[PDB]
Amino acid sequence: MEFGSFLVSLGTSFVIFVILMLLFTWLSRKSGNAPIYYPNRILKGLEPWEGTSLTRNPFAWMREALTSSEQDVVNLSGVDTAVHFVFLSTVLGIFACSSLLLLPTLLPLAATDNNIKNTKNATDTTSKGTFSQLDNLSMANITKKSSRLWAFLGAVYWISLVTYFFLWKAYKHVSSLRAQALMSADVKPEQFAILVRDMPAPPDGQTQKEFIDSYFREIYPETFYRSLVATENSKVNKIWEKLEGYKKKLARAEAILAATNNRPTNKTGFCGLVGKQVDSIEYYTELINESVAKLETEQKAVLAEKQQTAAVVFFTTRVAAASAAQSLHCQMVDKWTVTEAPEPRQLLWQNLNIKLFSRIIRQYFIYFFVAVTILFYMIPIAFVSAITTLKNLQRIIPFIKPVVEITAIRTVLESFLPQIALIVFLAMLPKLLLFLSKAEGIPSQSHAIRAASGKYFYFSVFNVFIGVTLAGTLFNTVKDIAKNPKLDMIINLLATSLPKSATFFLTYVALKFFIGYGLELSRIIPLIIFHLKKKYLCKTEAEVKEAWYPGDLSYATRVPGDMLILTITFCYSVIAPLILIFGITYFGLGWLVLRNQALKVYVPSYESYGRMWPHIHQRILAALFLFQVVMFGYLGAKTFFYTALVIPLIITSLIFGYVCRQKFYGGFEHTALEVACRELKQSPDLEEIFRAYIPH
Amino acid sequence: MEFGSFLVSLGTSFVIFVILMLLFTWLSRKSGNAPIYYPNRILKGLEPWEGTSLTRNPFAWMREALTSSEQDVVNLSGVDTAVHFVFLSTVLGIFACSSLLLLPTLLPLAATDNNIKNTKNATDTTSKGTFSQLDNLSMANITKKSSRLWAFLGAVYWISLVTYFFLWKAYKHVSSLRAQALMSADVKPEQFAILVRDMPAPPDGQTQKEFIDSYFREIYPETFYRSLVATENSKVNKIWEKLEGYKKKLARAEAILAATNNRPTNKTGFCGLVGKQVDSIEYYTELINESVAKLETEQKAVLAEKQQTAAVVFFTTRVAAASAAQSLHCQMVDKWTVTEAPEPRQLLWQNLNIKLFSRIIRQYFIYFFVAVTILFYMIPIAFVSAITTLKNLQRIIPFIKPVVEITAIRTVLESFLPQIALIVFLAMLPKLLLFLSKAEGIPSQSHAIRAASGKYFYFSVFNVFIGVTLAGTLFNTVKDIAKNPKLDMIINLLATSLPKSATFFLTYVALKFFIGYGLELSRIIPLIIFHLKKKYLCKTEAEVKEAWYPGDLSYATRVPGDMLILTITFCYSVIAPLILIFGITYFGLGWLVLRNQALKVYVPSYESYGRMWPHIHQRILAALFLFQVVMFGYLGAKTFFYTALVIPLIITSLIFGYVCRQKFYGGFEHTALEVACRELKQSPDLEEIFRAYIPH
Repeated sequence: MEFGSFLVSLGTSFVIFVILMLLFTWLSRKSGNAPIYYPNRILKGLEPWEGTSLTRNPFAWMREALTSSEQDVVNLSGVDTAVHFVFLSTVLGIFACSSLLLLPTLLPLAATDNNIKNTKNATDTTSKGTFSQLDNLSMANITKKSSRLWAFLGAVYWISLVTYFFLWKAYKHVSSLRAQALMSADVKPEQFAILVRDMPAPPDGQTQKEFIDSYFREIYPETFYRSLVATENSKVNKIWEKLEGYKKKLARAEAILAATNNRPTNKTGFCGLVGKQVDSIEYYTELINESVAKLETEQKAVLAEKQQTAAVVFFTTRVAAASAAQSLHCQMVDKWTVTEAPEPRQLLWQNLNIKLFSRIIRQYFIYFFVAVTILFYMIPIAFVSAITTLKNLQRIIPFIKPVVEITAIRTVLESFLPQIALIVFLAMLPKLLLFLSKAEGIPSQSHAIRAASGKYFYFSVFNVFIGVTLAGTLFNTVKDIAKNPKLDMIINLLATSLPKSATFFLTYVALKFFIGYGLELSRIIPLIIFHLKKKYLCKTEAEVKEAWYPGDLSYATRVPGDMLILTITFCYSVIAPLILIFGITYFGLGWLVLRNQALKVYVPSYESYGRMWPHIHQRILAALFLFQVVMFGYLGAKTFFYTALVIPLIITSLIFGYVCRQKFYGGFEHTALEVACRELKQSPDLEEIFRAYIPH
Repeated sequence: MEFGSFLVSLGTSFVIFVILMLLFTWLSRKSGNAPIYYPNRILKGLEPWEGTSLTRNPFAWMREALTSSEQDVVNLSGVDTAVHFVFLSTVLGIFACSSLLLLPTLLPLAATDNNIKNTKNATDTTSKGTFSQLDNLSMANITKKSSRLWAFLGAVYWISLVTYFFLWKAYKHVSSLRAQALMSADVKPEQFAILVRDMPAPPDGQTQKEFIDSYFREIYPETFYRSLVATENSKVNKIWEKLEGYKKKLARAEAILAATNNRPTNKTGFCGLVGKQVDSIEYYTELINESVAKLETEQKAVLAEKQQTAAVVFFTTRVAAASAAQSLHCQMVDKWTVTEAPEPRQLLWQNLNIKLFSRIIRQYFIYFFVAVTILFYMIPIAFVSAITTLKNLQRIIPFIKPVVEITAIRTVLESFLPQIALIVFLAMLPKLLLFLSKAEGIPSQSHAIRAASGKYFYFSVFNVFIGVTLAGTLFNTVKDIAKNPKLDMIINLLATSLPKSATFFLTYVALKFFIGYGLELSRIIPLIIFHLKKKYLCKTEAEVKEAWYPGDLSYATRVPGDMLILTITFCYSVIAPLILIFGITYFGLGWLVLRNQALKVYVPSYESYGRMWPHIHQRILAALFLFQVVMFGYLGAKTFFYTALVIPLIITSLIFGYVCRQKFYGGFEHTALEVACRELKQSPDLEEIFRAYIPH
């Protein structure tokens, strides 16, 4: 990317960000847009902003978000969003300290050296002004065999040290948060249950429930209570949601009749557009009653001769249900596979009744398909990186000469199109990845979400970083590789290649934090949909919650994006140490914006008690792995022996991973028998702990 | 190795084997050598051989060893030696089926081809008759780009299939054996105890025992019984064994006095050789009584202000002690690390009181030291492989010309010296490896033994195979690599190199099974030591057991050797498919000999209930990994594209490892809550379950 395209993209993103901030500052203090700007404070009866009269100083949302403790977030949102905020805080601290040391000593060294302007004379491009004024401040203006590479090696060394320190402190802190939240938890149904799964069939005349009982009733006498057999109820769920659909439609028809004093009309055809006309109220009433009768018959008939191989088993104490979830129940780890029962809000009832070979086959095939689509998205990654360097792509396939003649078209294409394409592809990714993760037999929503995050991290790393960087290198160097000496191909490739991808990543990250956080704070897209789904034909009856329900923070899409930006900022923290500023800005603005949203907008849908965060630590340290490796390659592709001194860094990163896994990881999987025994329950009902898991 | 040296080594080994078999056949049926040939049947009051009169047909030890069921071995020896026998049986079956298919179709193909005699004319050694008549029956007589390589690829494919099938069947069978042995076990002290380890210190006025209690007394009320704090008692053990030494010495003095009616005399100096003379009985008596008083004082004073951080905690039920060993007890996996308590015969009381960072540091440093000594034994591996090819080592360092002129000296050196050196080094290995394994903080003898076996497997694989093979290649090819084309260096190296190491391995394996099993059945070394420690000055008093106690099967030295021979036989099952015969003979003779020894000689010292065998399966499949890789390299160093078709074999070997780990491994670590609940105890004493763990 040239300097003109970079400046145009920055200007457009900043202008849009300012416009959206002005829209947010105006709309958010209007009483009309209270359901859409303070949904987490109006769904809880909490007086959206403070009680006094005309107030709400434009910059008041920054005073309540910057002065909110981490206990306020846990109390108001949950210990699962405070984990997101400690993730953001520790990434921001890593990049802040790294910038503080890196930038004042690595930017002058790159700027004052002259490898560029000495590689345009030796290679004699004549002219090919590909290098921009922004590429001088990168590890491509550094000459071969230079003492400044010592400062760059010290820089990667210090980034590794800072990352280790902050990861250790964060992982201690998250362990403390989880231990505090678990110890003070109330009586919840998921603390008394286990997920018995992969059970055999009764080889006699005996129902599955009678087999689950008299089996745990002999292992756990006087401490085992009941069991829900995971009955296959797909069609039951379908019929019940269809019944609920006609219940809501009849409520809408009644509201319309009350409003207009006239009987509404309905069409019996598809989607009520083309078909025979019938009265809404009578048809909906009779269809509702027939559906009620048919649903009752189906619910009665669910218990059938077919045998289901999954269950939820409830114990009378927290200790028994916590100890009898980490134990082995049969001397064949196939049968009676027992884990902690997820929340009733988190069970994937469809993913139960899947045996061990089935799960393993599904996992392997899904992983193979993920690799295949890794390649299939590596193709459009090549397209995007090709579009970024549009001027250098005039020499290849010179058919594009007529369009790339005038600066305006080339500038707008370079500054907008690749980012939009990358956003489109990486936005189609999350839904497919979450669907694939749920298809492995994973029995909880949190585990499925974090597995989708892991698959998206594989996508991010390989496709985004490696594909975009390598494609930038090739489209920037292949046509200039006419001679093939190994002494000249390496330096030409490296120097004239990598910081170009670095600059494109600056542009992409700036686009992300500016326009994304503008669209998130201003919230116009959910505000345009609202006030339009309300005043037009939709939203006839009250049904207040359904129209403006905020929803989850969507860690299946948020954390993958934050971690992609993390990976990028670890990419060019040393190669082009201007990504550090953009990463700091991204994560600081993310802190501010997401703090405002979590305090006031988003409401969580499940509580994993910070279980996600070890995955985050694993992936951050995986980025550190990858880019200690990248520094290993680069320092050495500059043809001087700084390669050796990074091997201890890679080895100590692996050792740090093992040590952190050994010292804190095991406390995240389970709840200890200290938060379970001495939590001093108050004689739990055990009856609404049961049937809090029942789907109906 | 030439053919003459190979024949001389085989003849010497077979002659020694026949001599030792004749000695065994004569000595073992003499009533005098009953304690030394039937110790596992005289220590149990079992009438060493059958009750009748003059009998014991020379070939009767083969009728009782070939017609002994696997339940007889479990009843008489244990379910831990039946695991060794299923290991031997499955390796023998793998190699038997592989020979059955391999040999009739791979030996004629190698014999009828003429790559050799076409590589001595192209390279024009003139003359360098390095190739022996035994190298024609190997994958070095196969020409480049030949259709016989298709049969060789099918051969490695079929070996992989047979190994997968036999590993699956064996691992099912061992799971069944363990489930049968655990379910029928009696009341043992290790089923009611857990090993609480890595505990904090009481930060107040409170003893460690009072801290262990009132902690598990709140997690486990009415199901927790007592706790042994792992008091540091090194000097207590030293003083007690010193007291026992003088007790035995006084018993010996009393026996001598009774025998000769004279008072024995003792020297107060070092080892009683030089020093002042004193009466034995009076001095030993007064020293015994002072030691008794001092031991009582020390035992009283053991409980001190210093705080010990390990314990053994006893529960009142098998279920509680089995469920409260897989659970997490504190929400910090540092503190209160709990595992299943090993047997009282298996606890390493010194390795307790070691915290998590200490254990991790010790593990990492010990692994680094193991790699360092891997290299330091790679040096003598090079020496051994250099001595094997003595004739080719005349061209290098030609100073050895005078000694290598006459066939006799060269033949005897080649046929004896390398094998003796390899045996000496690989025999010094086990003690060091077992000492290192115990220094990692491992709390049981079985785990330490199997960790030493793993380290020895690393030694075996890397040093023995890779070092010996590569050194044979280099000493056989470096002086003949005058030109450096890649088209000719590869084929020369491969073909004229690998089967030489193969032949040396034939010789080594033959030496092993012949002379080792002759010395094991004949048992002359323990029989020369006996009958000499008895009739000479030693063994004055009765003390029958101490003189001829057979001891454990020593899996720390046996299984590593069997697995080294396993690795070798997987080496040259295809490259030189004559190793298959030697491996079959080794493992069949091992079956017979070790069956006779386990039925009649060796008595186990601990019972791990087949816990070792997953390590064996892991290592067998690791050999399959390594040599699917070796076939991948070799088929392709023959310069035709059979490389690709082995990648699915490597991938499916990894997948098979994961699947076997998933389906059976978890049942070996713990005892299920089916063999613990419904085992129907009979009101265990719980008092001799306690203090069965007390060292004194």
